[PDB]
Amino acid sequence: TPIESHQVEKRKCNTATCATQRLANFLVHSSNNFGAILSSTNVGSNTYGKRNAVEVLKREPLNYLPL
Repeated sequence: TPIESHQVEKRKCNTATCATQRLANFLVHSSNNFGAILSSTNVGSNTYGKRNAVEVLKREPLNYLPL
């Protein structure tokens, strides 16, 4: 196959790809806020108990046994 040309034509940040990388940087930058906010989940948003995943698992052993 022929070598790719060195022609480039960038464009304004209109594609979701641009934001995709923008939010990624903000994530590691807002870590403190994330932990601090989640820590106060007791405010009422504590209905995300991940430990429940294991509770239901044992409750439904079928998922483990052949279907």
